[PDB]
Amino acid sequence: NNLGSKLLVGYWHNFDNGTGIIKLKDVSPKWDVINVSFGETGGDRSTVEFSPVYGTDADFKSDISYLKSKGKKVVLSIGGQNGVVLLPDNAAKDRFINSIQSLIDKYGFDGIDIDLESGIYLNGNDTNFKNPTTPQIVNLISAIRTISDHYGPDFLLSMAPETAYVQGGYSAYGSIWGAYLPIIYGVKDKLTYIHVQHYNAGSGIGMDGNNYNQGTADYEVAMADMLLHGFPVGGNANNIFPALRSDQVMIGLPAAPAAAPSGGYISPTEMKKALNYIIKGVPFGGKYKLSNQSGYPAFRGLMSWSINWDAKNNFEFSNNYRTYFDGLSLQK
Ligand SMILES: [Zn+2]
Ligand SMILES: [Zn+2]
Ligand SMILES: [Zn+2]
Ligand SMILES: [Zn+2]
Repeated sequence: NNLGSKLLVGYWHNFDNGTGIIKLKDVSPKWDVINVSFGETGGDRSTVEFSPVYGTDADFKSDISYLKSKGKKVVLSIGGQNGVVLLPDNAAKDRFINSIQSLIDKYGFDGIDIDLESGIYLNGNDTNFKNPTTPQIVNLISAIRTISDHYGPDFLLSMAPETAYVQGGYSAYGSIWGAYLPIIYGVKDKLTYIHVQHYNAGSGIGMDGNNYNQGTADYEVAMADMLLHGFPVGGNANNIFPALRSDQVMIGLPAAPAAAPSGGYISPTEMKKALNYIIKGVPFGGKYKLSNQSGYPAFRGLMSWSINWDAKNNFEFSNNYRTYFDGLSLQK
């Protein structure tokens, strides 16, 4: 896929929410991947649809080809308030698969991003993340594998679940708690990276059993470390969720305070402390102790909601973190 080792992945508003529309060619080159937000659904909650917020279909395709020629990736994100996906059975699953492939074919997207919240949860008795039994989860995994298999090894697959669905699995396994764990595990060989939303999250319990507060360096390290290292699920020491490759692990952050109205924004100064600890093993006097002393140098980078918020906030996120990653001189 020719993706770099330290990425900035930015969500791109296919809409004007007050922050304005940025045409694709006007997006800062500091973003490596652009997650077009969002493919949406109608009555049947399964047929995904997408139309460019500006200009014609042909021109949007051309814009995407241009970006791709510059080494960027353009990914279709599925989710948002108007992108609820429900796959209770095979019929629904097929509408989903076919509609997504049609959109990828039409616009030349490099892959898809799963940003689903509503609709995802574990049924009773669904107890094993390696072998899920909830139809929504089973069918989403199947659809994702089918789509990725359709496009081959270069297909880009990402996802942006909220913490309850991933790290929350440390506390409970059922309902929304840990509900993305089977999805992640089920598609791990196809997964390019996961960027959990470390925002609008309140607090989170680390693998050390301690509580950490969103928007702090300790919290960022504690939450990422769970995917970098793996962790016991639902208080069961014998049910360990395995580590992902470090190059599959990113952290999702708000570009500006207002990009996450319930909190989660962290200053670049504090975030760089977290990054230096995660990547280089260099501590910063925090309470959280990293699982691997020497660090996880192949940690993949940062995601942000969003490109549009970033541009409205003096490009603080993109400028700070591009410089940080560009300045790394990792040896190994
Ligand atoms: Zn939410
Ligand atoms: Zn096929
Ligand atoms: Zn949300
Ligand atoms: Zn260990």
